Amino acid sequence: PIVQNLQGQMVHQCISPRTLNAWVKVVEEKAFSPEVIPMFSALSCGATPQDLNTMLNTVGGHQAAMQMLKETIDEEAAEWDRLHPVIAPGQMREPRGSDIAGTTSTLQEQIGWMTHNPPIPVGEIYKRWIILGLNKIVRMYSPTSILDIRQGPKEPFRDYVDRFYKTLRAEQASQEVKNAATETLLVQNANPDCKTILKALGPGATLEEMMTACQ
Amino acid sequence: PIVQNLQGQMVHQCISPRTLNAWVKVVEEKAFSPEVIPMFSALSCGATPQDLNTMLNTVGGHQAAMQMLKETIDEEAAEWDRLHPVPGQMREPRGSDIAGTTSTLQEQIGWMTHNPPIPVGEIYKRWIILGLNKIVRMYSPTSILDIRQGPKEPFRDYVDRFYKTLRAEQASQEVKNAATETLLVQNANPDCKTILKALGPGATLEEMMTACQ
Amino acid sequence: PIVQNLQGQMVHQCISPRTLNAWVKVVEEKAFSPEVIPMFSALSCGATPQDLNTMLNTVGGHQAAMQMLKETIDEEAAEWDRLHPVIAPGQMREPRGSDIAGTTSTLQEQIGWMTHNPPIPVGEIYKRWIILGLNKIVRMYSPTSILDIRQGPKEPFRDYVDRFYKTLRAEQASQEVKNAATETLLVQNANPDCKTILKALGPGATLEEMMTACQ
Amino acid sequence: PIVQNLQGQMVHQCISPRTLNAWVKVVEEKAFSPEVIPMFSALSCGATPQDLNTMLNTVGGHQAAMQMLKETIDEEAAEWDRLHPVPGQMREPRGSDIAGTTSTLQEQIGWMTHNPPIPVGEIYKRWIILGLNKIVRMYSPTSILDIRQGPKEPFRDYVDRFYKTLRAEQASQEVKNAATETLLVQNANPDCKTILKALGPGATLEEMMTACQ
Amino acid sequence: PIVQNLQGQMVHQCISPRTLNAWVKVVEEKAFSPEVIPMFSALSCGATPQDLNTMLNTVGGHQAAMQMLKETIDEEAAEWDRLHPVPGQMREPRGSDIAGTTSTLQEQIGWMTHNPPIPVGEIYKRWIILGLNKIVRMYSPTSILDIRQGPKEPFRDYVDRFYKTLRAEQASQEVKNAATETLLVQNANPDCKTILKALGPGATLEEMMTACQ
Amino acid sequence: PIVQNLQGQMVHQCISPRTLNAWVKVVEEKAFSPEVIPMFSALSCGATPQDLNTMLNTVGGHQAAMQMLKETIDEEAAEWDRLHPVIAPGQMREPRGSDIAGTTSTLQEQIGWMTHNPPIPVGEIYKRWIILGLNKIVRMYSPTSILDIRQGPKEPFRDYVDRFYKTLRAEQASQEVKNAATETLLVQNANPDCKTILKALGPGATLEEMMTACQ
Ligand SMILES: [Cl-]
Ligand SMILES: [Cl-]
Ligand SMILES: [Cl-]
Ligand SMILES: [Cl-]
Ligand SMILES: [Cl-]
Ligand SMILES: [Cl-]
Ligand SMILES: [Cl-]
Ligand SMILES: [Cl-]
Ligand SMILES: [Cl-]
Ligand SMILES: [Cl-]
Ligand SMILES: [Cl-]
Ligand SMILES: [Cl-]
Ligand SMILES: [Cl-]
Ligand SMILES: [Cl-]
Ligand SMILES: [Cl-]
Ligand SMILES: [Cl-]
Ligand SMILES: [Cl-]
Ligand SMILES: [Cl-]
Ligand SMILES: [Cl-]
Ligand SMILES: [Cl-]
Ligand SMILES: [Cl-]
Ligand SMILES: [Cl-]
Ligand SMILES: [Cl-]
Ligand SMILES: [Cl-]
Ligand SMILES: [Cl-]
Ligand SMILES: [Cl-]
Ligand SMILES: [Cl-]
Ligand SMILES: [Cl-]
Ligand SMILES: [Cl-]
Ligand SMILES: [Cl-]
Ligand SMILES: [Cl-]
Ligand SMILES: [Cl-]
Ligand SMILES: [Cl-]
Ligand SMILES: [Cl-]
Ligand SMILES: [Cl-]
Ligand SMILES: [Cl-]
Repeated sequence: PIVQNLQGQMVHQCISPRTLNAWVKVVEEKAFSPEVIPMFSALSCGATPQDLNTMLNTVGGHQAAMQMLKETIDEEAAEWDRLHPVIAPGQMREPRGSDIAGTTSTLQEQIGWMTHNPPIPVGEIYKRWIILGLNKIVRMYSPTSILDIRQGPKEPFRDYVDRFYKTLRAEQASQEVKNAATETLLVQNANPDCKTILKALGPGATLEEMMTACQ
Repeated sequence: PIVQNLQGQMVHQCISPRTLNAWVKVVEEKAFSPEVIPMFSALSCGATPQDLNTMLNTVGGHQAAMQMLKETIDEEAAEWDRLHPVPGQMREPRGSDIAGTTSTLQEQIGWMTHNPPIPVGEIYKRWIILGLNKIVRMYSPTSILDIRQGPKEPFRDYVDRFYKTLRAEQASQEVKNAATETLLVQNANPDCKTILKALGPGATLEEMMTACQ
Repeated sequence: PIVQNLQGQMVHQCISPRTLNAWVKVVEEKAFSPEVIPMFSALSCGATPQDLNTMLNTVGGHQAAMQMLKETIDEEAAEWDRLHPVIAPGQMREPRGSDIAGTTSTLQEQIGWMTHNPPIPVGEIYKRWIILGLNKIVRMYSPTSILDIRQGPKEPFRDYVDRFYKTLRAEQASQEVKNAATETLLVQNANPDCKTILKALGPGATLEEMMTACQ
Repeated sequence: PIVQNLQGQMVHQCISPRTLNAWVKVVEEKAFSPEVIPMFSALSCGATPQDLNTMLNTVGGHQAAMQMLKETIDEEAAEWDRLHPVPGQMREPRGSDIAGTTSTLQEQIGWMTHNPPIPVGEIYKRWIILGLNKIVRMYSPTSILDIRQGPKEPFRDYVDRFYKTLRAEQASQEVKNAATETLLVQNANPDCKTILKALGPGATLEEMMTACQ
Repeated sequence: PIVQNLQGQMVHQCISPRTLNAWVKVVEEKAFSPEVIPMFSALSCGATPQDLNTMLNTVGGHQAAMQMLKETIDEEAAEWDRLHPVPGQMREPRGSDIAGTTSTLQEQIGWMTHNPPIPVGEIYKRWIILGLNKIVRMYSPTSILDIRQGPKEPFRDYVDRFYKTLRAEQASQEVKNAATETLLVQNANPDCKTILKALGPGATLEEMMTACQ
Repeated sequence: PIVQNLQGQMVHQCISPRTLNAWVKVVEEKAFSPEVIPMFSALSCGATPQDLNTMLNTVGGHQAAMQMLKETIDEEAAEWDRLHPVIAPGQMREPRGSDIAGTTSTLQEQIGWMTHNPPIPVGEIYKRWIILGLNKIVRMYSPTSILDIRQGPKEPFRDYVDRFYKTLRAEQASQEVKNAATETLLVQNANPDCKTILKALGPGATLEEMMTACQ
């Protein structure tokens, strides 16, 4: 990554063994459960494109996912090139999409862009592309559709709501989209005894109020 | 977070793998037992709003709780906006800026390291902990009225259950100290209750626990 | 905690994940065995009152103990207020007992007292109160009285002495008090075959000499 | 390794216990699965040739692989020597100097921190990774031609096996993207193959995986 | 401990959780096996007397041993006092000051960082290690005279037991090297003893172990 | 160890708990398998003689080995004394063999030699002696001779080669010595079906070529 030294300059630092292992382990244990994405983002704080490729490439298995991600990255890189078409001796060159993705750029080139004044934040740009690709994989690999999340006849309302919002989260539902699904489905698919209670609360009931009423 | 480096300057630092994993593991093992809140607060020492959202978002499962929390945050942001309406100069934070959803990391650092600081990390953390406390209370399984000492239950074990329940119900510290002379005695088993009655008013918890040992 | 930076000033530092987990784990594993107190003291090196409350509050369970500790702290805070009764714009205010205990003072107020010249060491004062309370809990929760520690007919003298001084330690026995109990009980409650041997050594026998003689 | 300290200077640092153990554990658990190579590269960030030899030498077992690697290193050193023939002044590195067997740590630091640097650590690492890639390929157990979707095998699981095998066989990224329209369809089971045929040319992998879900 | 910071100054640092846990775990797993002493010494690198008492006091159990240690410390403190009788100026340490029971941390730092230093941490550690060595010897279960090679016991295994026992009995290094020609042969089984006799005097341990392999 | 500070001076640093435990654990788990030596060397980076003795002395068990190592060290120290026979107030004294081995020298004496201009690298000299002794122990404790490594009738050629070069490594075989053993034994002791294949490749076949041909 790039970190700040004591002088106040942004300098390169090796990716740590703890960072490397943490990312490998979370994929091993959680695959593409939705909470892996914020973990990838946090573990890749300050990452160069090289560091981002290191993290992706240290994943063994899930190679269908990793190949889909490459295809998403190539699409995003192709769009970058469409909007930013691109040498003076000793001067900074403009990055291509594949430079941002770390496959045609050197580490020192990446550092130069990231620490430039103003910076070309190739690490942040690449990370956005990766997360776009990971979000498609999370959505693709969700085992449940929200329409099939119905409360069981003896299922605690709390457990049903957990499934409902887990499923919705895997869908990358906006707050707009998440609120539409709740309004359309949450009460309507609660079990009969809980459903009558929630209707009395009205459309303005908070989730907290609904969960208290059906406990 | 924003921490002071070894030279005296306040600088941004990445959240560490250790911090990230500690928070995930605490929720996995303890869910929303009350002691998870002080752990969240300490693990988020110096957090920017971005760091706080990272910690919340790295939790898998418990999405009913996480959605209630989001709703609490939105209420607090709306109250912030009600009290604080809004080249190269610094903008005032709205509620969604404090909550990290409409503000950038560099903007959050700008507010936090401003002179004087706008401590958006601390403000957001207060909102989050307000929401976590409501979750703790909702997921508290027992009322203090149903914690009664079993006929052969050691008084120490009963007192442990009583004050565990009280903490999850989030009785004030005053009610915790006051229940020592009222409800704690009333729900003791007959043999110990007779002993506690003889102690008279004003017995400390230590004195009650010694007397029913 | 408060640590020294490279300039030589005492500055605040976040409590570490390793510190936080170490304290939680030792209570989980050892409860109020006597050696937990020196571990609490060492893990709270340089702690602010806020850090001390964090450590106590991260304990789940043992809430009888934690409530007894609160009562001890309130007593000590009440005595502080009795001896130190207590605003100029921009100036340091004198701490109340509840300020030392971290419930009515801010972190920046605590730092100001701790780093003042001369310091008001509110962290050290509060820690003393906590350890006073923990010592009462260790003593209360000891399963054995020293009068019931007698050497078994086939028990190795070493194992008996281990039980004897474990029990005495839980009692918070002074060195004065610890020596009186040894003189009163250790030989007198050794088993007959070992007891005759130790009497011959006389009252000046070291423990080492007694343990060698009864092996 | 050679890293920049908190003041801006490039200095030698001991390889850490954490780095040492991570590398040993990765080989123990994964042997020469392809993802071990990027892990070796990152764990050897900033390595001197001495550090690289330390990491290789701390591996127990797999000595057939380690001997093949030594032979690959010797070939690369010979090609280096073919292209680069050789008081108080700095000497030029031979292949065995780059590989750390005839050069001292202080000489390696001298080359790496020279202006301009002779990056013997990076050169040696390239040779090593060339040798590790040959080991990965040799120890690849299956040909891509034998990865065929089972009649009830989920298409996702088959695609995982297909691209795992392709990676171990070290098909180029072009061949990986090209096989999506050719071999991946051909080795699908009849039911999914009919679906993929109807998709027409140009289907992305995501589109194929959705279609056979 | 007192350590030098990254700038060159000797400063106090808190004992770390890692150090604290390592010491507790070593005693839990190994009790007073002889190799625990060098581990205690290294883990207490730079320790103040306060740190040394922390490490000793964090041990649970083994209180017979800990009481013997206290008695040894008191003897050493008394000998110190016998040899060293005692506004804003520095006071001389008594034995109980060196042992950390009557001195404050700031006083201990004052002595240790004085010019010239009064190294109370090192002095106390010597006393402690003197006491730990006596505990190691007392808890040594076997005499070297009872370590004899079994009729089918590999000579290497017998030599391991012999020198483990010798270390716990704390034979000098001279006696360890001298026993190679005397007791080690005498307690070997008949078949190996005949071989060792033929080797003649002056055989190294390596030569004896090869000969009885 | 001795590490560089920010000024650029070589200063003493305490050996770390992680270093201490790593060395103890690798001996517990691996004994004197050949790869333990490079681990000892790496874990003792920058070590003083005191640190080297700490590492050796924290090993419990294997005391036959540890005593052999002492004998090797004493031999090397005796040779040092033979080549370097050895006080001015406040001046550096020349180290004896036992000073290099850390038994007659203080830590501050060792630091003075190691950080002198020019340095007397007593830590590096001692480490060489220790590794010489450990190499003799690795060789002594190898369970197999290379002459007994023959390929099984159903054993994969890869597994046979692994055993062959493991055994050779434990022998401390040079590259010269290692190549002579391969030329003498590797094909000659391959099983019949694999042996005919390798002979056709000729004496210039790489190992890679031999392993491909017999898979
Ligand atoms: Cl690390
Ligand atoms: Cl994210
Ligand atoms: Cl790769
Ligand atoms: Cl690169
Ligand atoms: Cl840009
Ligand atoms: Cl609920
Ligand atoms: Cl970390
Ligand atoms: Cl809190
Ligand atoms: Cl998220
Ligand atoms: Cl953000
Ligand atoms: Cl404000
Ligand atoms: Cl009790
Ligand atoms: Cl930590
Ligand atoms: Cl204490
Ligand atoms: Cl709390
Ligand atoms: Cl506070
Ligand atoms: Cl005061
Ligand atoms: Cl004994
Ligand atoms: Cl480390
Ligand atoms: Cl790579
Ligand atoms: Cl090696
Ligand atoms: Cl070297
Ligand atoms: Cl070059
Ligand atoms: Cl799919
Ligand atoms: Cl630590
Ligand atoms: Cl020692
Ligand atoms: Cl204690
Ligand atoms: Cl003290
Ligand atoms: Cl002195
Ligand atoms: Cl042997
Ligand atoms: Cl450490
Ligand atoms: Cl080596
Ligand atoms: Cl020792
Ligand atoms: Cl020493
Ligand atoms: Cl020399
Ligand atoms: Cl093969």
